[PDB]
Formats: sequence, structure tokens, C-alpha cells
Amino acid sequence: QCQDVVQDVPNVDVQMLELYDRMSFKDIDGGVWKQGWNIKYDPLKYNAHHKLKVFVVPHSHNDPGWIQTFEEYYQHDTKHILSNALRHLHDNPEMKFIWAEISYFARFYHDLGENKKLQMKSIVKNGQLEFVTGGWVMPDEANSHWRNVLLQLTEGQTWLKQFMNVTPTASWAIDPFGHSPTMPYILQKSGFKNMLIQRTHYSVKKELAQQRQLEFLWRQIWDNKGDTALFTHMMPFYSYDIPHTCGPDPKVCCQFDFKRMGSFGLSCPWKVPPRTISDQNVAARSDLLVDQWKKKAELYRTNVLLIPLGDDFRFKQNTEWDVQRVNYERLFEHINSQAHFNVQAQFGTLQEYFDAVHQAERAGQAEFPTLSGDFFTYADRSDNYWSGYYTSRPYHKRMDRVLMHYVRAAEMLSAWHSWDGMARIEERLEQARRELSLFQHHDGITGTAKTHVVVDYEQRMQEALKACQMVMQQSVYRLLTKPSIYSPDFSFSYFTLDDSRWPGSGVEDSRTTIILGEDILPSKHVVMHNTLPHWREQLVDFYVSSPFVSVTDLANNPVEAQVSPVWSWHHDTLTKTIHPQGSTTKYRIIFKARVPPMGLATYVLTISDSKPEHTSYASNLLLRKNPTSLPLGQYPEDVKFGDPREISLRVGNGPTLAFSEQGLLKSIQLTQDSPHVPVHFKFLKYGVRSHGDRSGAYLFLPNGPASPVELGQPVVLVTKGKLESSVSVGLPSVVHQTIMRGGAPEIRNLVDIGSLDNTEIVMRLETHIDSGDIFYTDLNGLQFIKRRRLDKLPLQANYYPIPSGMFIEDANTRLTLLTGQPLGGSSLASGELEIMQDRRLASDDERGLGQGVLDNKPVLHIYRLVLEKVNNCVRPSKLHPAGYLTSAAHKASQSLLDPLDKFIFAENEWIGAQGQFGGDHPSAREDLDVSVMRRLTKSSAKTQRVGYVLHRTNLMQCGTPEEHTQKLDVCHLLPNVARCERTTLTFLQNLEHLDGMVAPEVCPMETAAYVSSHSS
Ligand SMILES: *[C@H]1O[C@H](CO)[C@@H](O)[C@H](O)[C@H]1NC(C)=O
Ligand SMILES: CO[C@@H]1[C@@H](N)[C@@H](O)[C@@H](O)[C@H]1O
Ligand SMILES: [Zn+2]
Repeated sequence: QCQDVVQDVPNVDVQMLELYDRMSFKDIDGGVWKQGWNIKYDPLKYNAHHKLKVFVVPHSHNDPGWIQTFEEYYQHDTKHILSNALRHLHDNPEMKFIWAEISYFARFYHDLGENKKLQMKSIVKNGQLEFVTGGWVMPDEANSHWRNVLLQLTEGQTWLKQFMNVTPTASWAIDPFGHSPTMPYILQKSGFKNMLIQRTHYSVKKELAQQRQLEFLWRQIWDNKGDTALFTHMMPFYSYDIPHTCGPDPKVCCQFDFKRMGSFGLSCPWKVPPRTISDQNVAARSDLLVDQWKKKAELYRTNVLLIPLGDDFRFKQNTEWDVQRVNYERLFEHINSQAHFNVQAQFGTLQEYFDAVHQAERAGQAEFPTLSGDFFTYADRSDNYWSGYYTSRPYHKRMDRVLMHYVRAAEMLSAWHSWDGMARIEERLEQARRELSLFQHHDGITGTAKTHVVVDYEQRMQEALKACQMVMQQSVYRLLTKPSIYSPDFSFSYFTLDDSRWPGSGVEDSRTTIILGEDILPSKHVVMHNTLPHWREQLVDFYVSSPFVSVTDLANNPVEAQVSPVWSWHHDTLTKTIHPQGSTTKYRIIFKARVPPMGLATYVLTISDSKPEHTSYASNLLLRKNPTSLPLGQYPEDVKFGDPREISLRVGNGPTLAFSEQGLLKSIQLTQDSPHVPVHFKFLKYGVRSHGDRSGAYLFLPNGPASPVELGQPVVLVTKGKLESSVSVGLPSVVHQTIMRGGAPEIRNLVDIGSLDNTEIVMRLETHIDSGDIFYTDLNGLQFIKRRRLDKLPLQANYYPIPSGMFIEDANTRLTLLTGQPLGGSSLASGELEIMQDRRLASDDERGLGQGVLDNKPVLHIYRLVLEKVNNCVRPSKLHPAGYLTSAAHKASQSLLDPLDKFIFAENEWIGAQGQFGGDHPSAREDLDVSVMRRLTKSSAKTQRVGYVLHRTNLMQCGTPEEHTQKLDVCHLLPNVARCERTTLTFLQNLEHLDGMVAPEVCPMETAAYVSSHSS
């Protein structure tokens, strides 16, 4: 039934990897169309019986933060644009306008008086103002996780359905810096029929234009049948501004931007200004304009032409509305009345364009090509590849992934109950969703905003994290307290969250120590949550005020624990070394938590006078010349010292890892009998060019291949324990840590690029894997796409987004690096992987940001490193454009993105505490996730509704027998189900009423949404 996503290579007209292999990418001067050619057309193509229909679509690109904050732009610009759009559209019934960013629209609409709300609903209902996409933002497509792309889409569309009674089916993405097939994937599963994109490499625009392949049915790279296909229009020219949207010659098109005659402080850089249309010039002006249109029309297959009319924060002043409208009206009246042009031109909306294109298609006038692939890495001109923003502001890129998970966990934990309005649950979740959604903007997560705007996004996300914590901890208290005892104060913190990796050790001292003592408090309850729909074990760690602590479950069964010191690294400005200091007051206790699917498990930490039976203590070895003592208070094992030396470690039955005397991985041995496979971590630096174009927040313009970071004789700390071991080294700008818990290691880098101007720090893996020029990177955490390194392109063009993982492989061996944050990376030589850690750039890169990137701050990047044998795996053929993770790698990615949540009970005693929640939840097959669980109704609704987004990935078959797992029917997770419906992914349209109220599991690579309805 399900399509085979591995073994059937789709047949498409354009496959972007194949196209890339064949294209020459020459950057030649094409004439007035600088990156194209001199377009010719047959004037006889259009005639009385076959006219060119032209839709001029007014628009205004409104960034939710960039050079100003959201609120600053709203006050200075966007509120005036929307107020004037309302007035002008009301008064001019043929004028049209499209609007994309619902974050702004919702802010505006809720501030309007009722009379104006009604006026606004009227111009939407009548088709004059049309929403395009309808997301909270126009998101980045490179660094964004698909879950957050869906979150922001749902946030905007849910608002539009409720207030505007419309759901857009056409998408408009004119500004993201390159484009991802994750967008049509999500949009096509959310009711869309059409989409538009703009920022694709200039060589790609030229190639596709020459073949009239700028409109295409964009399907997923694994989709053999084509059911994922979404009609896509790629605009052909360098910009979406007016000079680059009327036709190929911006010197002509600029004369048709009537905001550029002087009084608005704008002009045409091509040195010919616009002139007011009059009866004396309209014929000449029309001849010039129609000629541009007919040239543009040559690049497409129908007789319906899209002419966007707008730019950034346009349509602000009433005088601007008038100057554009009246001048275009005079042109339309002339052109449409002059039969010799054979043109019918009018203001239109985006949906009107697409509807007319498909009318032409159905009339047999055109057939469209099929396409798969992506549109990274973008270059707008010459060698200016926009791969810098895959890394810029990495602190906030990491924060995005933390908040992603906290939103999911808060929505899921609170979904199990209906809450009184006084609990402020819906309020806090809406805030958290909206702040995370805002950050998906293409100047948010991308790291391309001004410093104070980055600060605003951070403050918003911090508030969202606090909102999630509040909702999560109220939910845990309710789920695990005997109901007749439960007595909530909705303002009280029953638990505090404990997060070991955010902001992280060395970033913020934010974690609470569990303070135990005979004279204060002998024990403490902690609770773990597992948002994934399968039973999960994971080591968890807490800070405690004594090393003499033991762990029990709530049935009072001992749980094996390990205590390690709390180590912090310090750049010692006196000794000029970077070295670790141990706490003599707090210690880390580590134990394996086992947690039900979408469930909770409670444990107890108890102090004793001396070493507990079931708690062991790690050894610690500090490798450095010239050591000094390292006291650890009550910690029972004395620190050992040694000169730097190679070391080997093995935890459990896991791999054996060998490290250099500099504390960097050099080899991995999977099993005791197997080989020591060379796998070498190295840190290098890229610089900036002293001549020509400089790297900045968008562009990566390295001054050649990276140079090794000079390491000196760094201090290496080795901690060896029964449950967890680690090697940590204080390198310049990076405290690098390899942590072993008995599977694939976890790597953590505390990255502080300090004051190193014009430097990008890269982490590289060097191996013996015969990968050649092939490597794989993911798109939005959804799919892995084959990449081919092209030596015909510059280094920066071979960088791709690494939103969640990357791998190289040969016939026998694969190395996969999973990430907890999006970063840029590549494989610049056979056997290598590399990923950028941070970048500090003194110069602006001439895209309008007007600053470098000099606001770096310490960030804790996290990874898992999975070396595997893959010779037995059923892989796609050599011609297939996708790749797929193994289960170990997929589970490793889940451990980074959706770890267990940890809660520490705040008060001294928890009366009515229970040991577990969710023990009866089905443990679903490992490839299935409940990406979203969200109650959709407030407590006043007689019929409660709960929405679920289910995602099935595809894992490679490598000969591990499939185990018994339980069917997950999300529609029966809550009792008293009365109806189960399959819906669009935004939950806004019912697609199927489900028999027996049973939600079927989805196919590999598919995502489905279901809503269950419950009598309450
Ligand atoms: C809005 O649009 C629908 C079509 O989806 C229309 O039939 C209905 O009358 C309107 N619904 C409202 C205002 O709730
Ligand atoms: C690259 O130029 C973009 C501009 N068009 C702005 O809208 C902002 O998004 C900026 O990043
Ligand atoms: Zn923008």
C-alpha cells in the first residue's frame, strides 16, 4: 500500500542534484538581464484570439524583526501600511493587495475598532485583500525544523480561520535565502495547491528559464508516484523589487516604480527616473512596459503573466498608494484599449494568477514539468553564496531547538486534562507558540538581524521557555497526585525543570542543587517525562549537595547510580591556561530513568551518612604538566594527575574510544573483536578576505581552506565511571567534551569565540571512509538529501545547512553526526565531515544589515557521533537522491532533540505522589513519532477535541529483526472517544471520518494529523 521510499528512483524532468552535476555555473554578463540573456519574442505570438493576461499583484514585504524589532516596525511602518491598505482598498474597489505575515496582521486587527474590523473582513471576503501562506511569519527554510515550520503555519492559519474565515491555499515565499522541499511537503498536506519562491541561485534561474521550467510540480525526492507534488512558481530575476519584477531590464522596470520620483527619498540607480503617466506619454510608456512583460512571458508556458508590484515595507503613505494606483490605472486603460498589444492587464491577487494558469493548463495550453530536489546553497551574484547564515548567531539557533522541544512537551503534558481558565494554560501556551513561531522568521533563526533585534528574540524566547515550564510543572503535579488530594495553586511552582544542556555548563549557572542533609531534608522526589511514544531509558543527572545519595523508584526498588564531580572550566588569566575546577559543595548524581511512552516516572534521591550500596563514584584524571591539587570536599575518590598521554575508554559493552594526548578522538572500536577505525576530531579556523567581498551574517567568503587551530598543550580531564565516562579538553575557544554512556558518544562543545575577529571556527572529522564527493545532510529535520561536492564551485557553495544531521558512507562504513542545533557544514574531501561552530565577523556583507557579527556569546553545542557498519543495509540505488538513517542514528537524533524532561519537586513533601503515568500507553514502532499532541478546545466545550500530528520516518533495513511493538491509535489515547477524523496538518479541515474511531498509522516518510472528539 505504502510507497517504497528506498528502492524506486523517481522519474522527474528536473532532479536538482543531476542538474547541478551538468550545469557549468558560468557567471557571464547577459546584458540588461545581467544573469540571463537578451530575451526575444515573436510579436505575433499574441493576437485577438490569444491575449496575454497580466496580473499586477501589489505587495509589501514586512519583516517581523530585522533592522528594527517587531514592535518598532509595527509602530513605525506596518500599522500605517495596514491602516492605509484598509482605507485605500475600501475606497478603490478594483485595487488589490496580498499579505503574508500574520504576526503583524493579528497585532493590527486586534487593535482596530469594531467598525474597521468589519471593513477589514469585507475587503477580505470580497477578494481585494488576500492572505498568502498565512503563517505567523515567512520562515527561514534552511535552519528551521519542520515541526516549527508547521507550528508557525498553524498559528497564523488558525488565527485567519477564526477571525477572517479564510484559509490560504497559495504560498508566497519571496525572501528566504534559498528554498527547501520541506515547504511543499508541509503545504500540500495542509490544503495548499500552489506556491511561489524567489531566492534561488542565479544560474538555476537561467537554466530553468531557458527550458521554461520555472513553473513545475515539485515533489519529494523519494516520491515515485507524485502524490506529494505541489505546483510551484519560481520568479526569474534577481529580486522581487519593482525593478526586477516587470521584465528583464531593471533600468526600464525602475521607471514603473512610481515611488521613485524624489519626494519619497527614493531614486533609480540606473539613472532614469519614473515619470507620471499622462495622455501625452502613455502610448510610449505602454510600449516600453508591454515589451518588458512580453519578454518576461517568454520564460513561462501559459498566456497568464505574474507581475508582483512591491518591495520592503511598501504601501505605507497614502500618497504612495495613490501614485502607484493612479499611474497603473492609466497604463491599464491605454493598454487594454489598444488591440495591437493583445494584452489584458489588471490588478490581481496571487490566487487569481494561479487560478488563471491552471485554467490555461486545463485548456491544453501547457503541461508542466516535474521536479525534485532543493534550492540550496543560494547565491544572488558572483561567488556570494549565502552559507554564512547556516551558522550566524548559533546561541539562538540552539535555543530554537530547546524551545521547540519545550513547546511540544508543554502542549503534550497539558493536553491530557481540560483546564480551568484560571490556570492560564491556553494563555501561556499561546505565548510560547507565538514567540517560537516569530523566531522562525527569515531574520530570526538565521542570525541575520541587528544586535538589539536578536536580543528581542532572545527575551521573547526566554519568556516562552518560562511559560512552557509553568505549564509542564502544573501538568506533572496534576498527573501524579492522587485526585482527591490534588489542590492546585495555579501560580505556584510545584516543580522546577532541570536541564543539563541548556543554557549549559559554562554558559549559565542556572540549575538548582538538590539540597539534602540530616538536619534539613533527607530526600527529594524527581520526575522524568518522555514525550516520545515508546518506552525509553536515558541517563539523567541532577546536582546534589552530598556525594552520599542513593536512588530508588517509587516502589522503593534501588536504582544503580553514579556520582561524579561538578567540573567547570576557567580561562585562568593569571596562569594563561584553561583548566577545570571541581566543586567541593555540589556533585552530579547520574542514573538510568525508564519512562513510559508519552509518560512520567518518579524517583527518589535519599542522602545517607556514607557511600550507599547502589551508588558508585567516578575516578578523575587531570592530564597536564605542572598540575596543582584539586580537592573535591566529601567526594570519596581523590583526583589523579599525569602528563598528557593517549587514553582509551569503554563504557558498558559499548564502543572503545581512543583519544590523542590533546583529548581529541582518534579512533572508534565498535566491538572487542573489531578494528580501531580512524575517526579524528580536529578544530580549524577560516578567515576573511583582505580584498574583495567580506563575509558577514549572510555570506561565507573564506580566504581559502581552513587552518588548524594551534592547540598548545591543552589540559585534558578524564572522568571514568561505571555509567558514564568522559574526556574534556580546554582548547582555544572551545571546551570539547566526548561523553560515553555505552552507545554512540555524545559530543559537547562549549564555544566561546571571545574576541577573535574575522574568524569562523569549524569542527572537522577525518576518516578512512571512501565517500569520494558524496555526503548527506538533512532538510529541516525531516529528510536526508544526497549532496555532491563540486570542485567547479567555490568552497562556500559546498556548504549546506545541517539542521539536524549529516553523514558520509562507503560500501561498508558510515559516520553520522547528529546535531542539537542547526549549523553549516560540508564534506570538503573524501572521508571528512565538518560543521561550523561559530563565526565572528567584523564587516557588513552589503545586504542591508549594516553590521558585522560581533555579539557572540558562549554556546553549548551538542551532538551524537555514530560510526556503523552498513554493508548489510538495504540502501537506495546509486541514482536515488535520498538517504536514510539507521535506527541507532535516528534514536541518537531523538536523544538530542527530545530528551527526557526532568522535574525536581520544590517543597519538602509531596502528599499523594504517584510513581508513574502512562504505563498503559502503547509503545509505538521506533520509526513513528507523535510530533504534536495539542488539545484544541477550552474547558467550556461540550465536545473536547485533541489534535495529533503523526510522523513516520524511514529507517534502513540492516538485518536487525523487527520486534513486537504496539499499534498506536491516537484516537483512543483519551477516553470516551466519540469521533476520529483525519485532518490537514494545521487541524483546520476535516479530510476523513474514521471508521471505528481508529486513526491508522502512517506510511514511511508520511505525516498525518488526526483529531479525536470526546464527550465531556
Ligand atoms: C465564511 O466562509 C464560508 C466558506 O468557507 C461561508 O460559507 C460562510 O458563510 C462564512 N462563515 C463564517 C462567517 O463563519
Ligand atoms: C536579504 O535581504 C532581506 C531583506 N529583503 C529584508 O526583508 C530582510 O529579510 C533581509 O534579510
Ligand atoms: Zn525579509
